Amino acid sequence: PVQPILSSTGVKFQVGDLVWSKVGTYPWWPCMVSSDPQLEVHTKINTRGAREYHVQFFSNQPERAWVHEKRVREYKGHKQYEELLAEARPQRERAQWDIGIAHAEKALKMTREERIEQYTFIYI
Repeated sequence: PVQPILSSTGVKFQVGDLVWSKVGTYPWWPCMVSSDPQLEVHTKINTRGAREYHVQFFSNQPERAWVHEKRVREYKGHKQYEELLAEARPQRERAQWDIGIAHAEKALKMTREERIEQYTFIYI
């Protein structure tokens, strides 16, 4: 542990699109592109000029994050995970990933419009 402070583009995805997202130390997670409830945007540009996407996790958890374009890939099927692991977990986390994959595979059978109506997060 060393304190770092001691030293001191086209839109590819729309709301409802199925994606793979890499957030923190989580593995590639099945997600849906959605609009941020506060910002009312699904995509934005960094102070460095890079594109970012707001994604909601397929899980039993209401997980959401603003992910960099390099960590957002198209979801074509659950077997695509092996390709993502080739490019490069707790029991409770593996169970929520399996629940995620189960619903993402169901969402692939639906249209983008249908995915929004069934899986968009409830905000209060």
